[PDB]
Amino acid sequence: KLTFTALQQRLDSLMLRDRLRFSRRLHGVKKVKNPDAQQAIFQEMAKEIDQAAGKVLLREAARPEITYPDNLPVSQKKQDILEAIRDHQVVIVAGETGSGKTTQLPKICMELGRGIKGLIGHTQPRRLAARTVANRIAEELKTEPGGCIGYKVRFSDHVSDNTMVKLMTDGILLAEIQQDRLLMQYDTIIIDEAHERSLNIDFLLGYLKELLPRRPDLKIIITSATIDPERFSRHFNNAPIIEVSGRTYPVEVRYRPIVTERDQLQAIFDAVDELSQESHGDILIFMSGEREIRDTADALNKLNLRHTEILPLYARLSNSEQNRVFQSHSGRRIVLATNVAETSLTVPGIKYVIDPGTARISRYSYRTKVQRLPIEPISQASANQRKGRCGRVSEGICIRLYSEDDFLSRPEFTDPEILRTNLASVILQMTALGLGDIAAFPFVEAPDKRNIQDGVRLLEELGAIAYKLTPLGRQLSQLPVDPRLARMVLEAQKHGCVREAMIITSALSIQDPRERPMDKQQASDEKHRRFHDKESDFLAFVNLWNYLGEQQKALSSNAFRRLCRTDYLNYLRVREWQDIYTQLRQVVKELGIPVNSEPAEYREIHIALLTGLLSHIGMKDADKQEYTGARNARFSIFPGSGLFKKPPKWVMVAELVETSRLWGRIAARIDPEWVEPVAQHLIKRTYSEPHWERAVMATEKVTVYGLPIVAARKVNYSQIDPALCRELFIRHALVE
Repeated sequence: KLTFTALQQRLDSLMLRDRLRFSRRLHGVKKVKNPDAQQAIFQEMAKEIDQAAGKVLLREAARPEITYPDNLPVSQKKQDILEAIRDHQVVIVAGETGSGKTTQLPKICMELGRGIKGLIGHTQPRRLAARTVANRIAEELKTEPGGCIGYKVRFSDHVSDNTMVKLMTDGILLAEIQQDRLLMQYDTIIIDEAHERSLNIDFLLGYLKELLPRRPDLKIIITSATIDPERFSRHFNNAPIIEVSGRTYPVEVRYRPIVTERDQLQAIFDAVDELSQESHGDILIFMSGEREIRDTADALNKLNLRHTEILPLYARLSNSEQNRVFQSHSGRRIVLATNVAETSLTVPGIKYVIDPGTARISRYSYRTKVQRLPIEPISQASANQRKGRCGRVSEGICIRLYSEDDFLSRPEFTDPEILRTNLASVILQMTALGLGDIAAFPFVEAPDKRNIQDGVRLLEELGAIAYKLTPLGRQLSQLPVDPRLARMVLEAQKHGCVREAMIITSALSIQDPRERPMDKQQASDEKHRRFHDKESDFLAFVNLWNYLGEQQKALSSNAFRRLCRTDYLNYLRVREWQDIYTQLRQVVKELGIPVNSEPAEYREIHIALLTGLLSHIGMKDADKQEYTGARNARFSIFPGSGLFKKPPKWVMVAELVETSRLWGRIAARIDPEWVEPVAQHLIKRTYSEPHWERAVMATEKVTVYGLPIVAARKVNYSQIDPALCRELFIRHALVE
């Protein structure tokens, strides 16, 4: 015979994912009335459970022989770590450079008996990094891709049933929460490179803590660089931290700071020449954007240096191209990369690095209430990670294109991305992943609660949204820019002005490329006046863009930088502009949105913009002076705006900034009739003074955040109040 309880024990020896389905089936047998049928269904279930328990034994028998490296970088602490993991649910393993933590910790778990009933999940910030770690561990254990080591880098990829160790990015593990909130597929979860503290890492660290009581079988550990490993231990109730001494051989630091003919890449050039005098070792150059990488790879190729291969490492590269970065390379290789190179996976034989000390960093402007991508000086922690890529027995040199006092003036750490992102994006994204309510989320670092209600409001103004995510909210969270700007891009689909909108919203995401220095004020101002538009500051963005692309075709790359210096345009930000515009154009086309070919008209582009700035409308006084904005707030146009001298009745501004007073930056003239269709979710209709006219007519007043887009329009009042119009109609129709 078979009993209900008898088969529950068989479940405790199953893979976790298979337990729930059998559990639901066993309970359903309680309905069956015929006892012969119950035992009949029990026997078949027991034969199905036997196969499932056979899968565990098969996986447990196919465990390979675990080997640890001869170099003993962490292998001495490997004996120490196996003691740490087995005893505590949460262990934090701090490391430095290529200590071998990333590749041995799944092995350490596998040897501890883990990975059998659940998967050993291991996250990485980048698709490439995750794929190489898997290939790294698979060869060390002599395992082919179908074997016990796999990786998943695209949400539509899958791994074999023989997989014992799964490697993915953070975004994938988040995507998997949606369809597996208990995360039953894993019995171990390794979070790598947690020192970066992006949104996906913080979302994952918060959610795992929320999950840990519901999953006492789950053991999780957090690998990181030595950047404040203590805070993670405070996040969980208690958490033992282990510090691994990464053996780094000495690196020499040379500070080479720089202060109309000079080239921007000239500092870069002289630094590689300096390194050339020392040796022909491989050089790694960290840079800001992909176009800057292109512009440098082109300039280093025109130099025709001796026996040197210039390898620009973009994200768009094929996997066949990234494998080339690890090839034998007979001659010298100069690798040009961005922060992607700051990840644990390194180019094998790098001897020197060149660090401009600057990086494009997502940060919310409290002053102008927008999320921007400013280029700014990296932190000491980031800079020491860049220099840490010289790690090798051979002596290496790091050249820092800035003064030593500069490096010591910079802040010690980079702000975690949660503390420099506007909450609307934070809300919009955890809503899209199902992370729930923000306040109840156990953030490792909490945001500011005052901005929580201000984020909800903006998502509500933007039609993006506890709460639910409208379909355009889903589209909104797939866009790299600020939600206000993201909304304009989507609306441009309807008006056929997507090119213009992608130009403008990428332009408004960066610090203005149009420089104005004190010595050259009249000349820079004269130059910028070429693109100004009569009725829209925004059109100056489209004018300059069409021009910079016109000369980019006509001129060589060298003569282009020369033009920037001549036309007073910060070259670095002109390149960031194109970089963002392109990254924007990729997500846009991943969605069904077309991109135009003909210039859109003034009304078509500005209605699209308007959907993002509905709270930024204003109407002018009759005193020929100030404006009235949302919520009875008043402001004035920023001097230097194209509209400043002929301000219109209805204005639309990109920025409300309060210094001496509240000013409006980047203005454009609108027609208040445009506001009505894109405002249905916010308008407040008001009626007054109904009268019988030869039905009953009333006067309608429409307001958005208190402003009168429709002052008074005669309408038929029969729908708004049936009773009154019925009464009045009877008297007049009879008297008629």
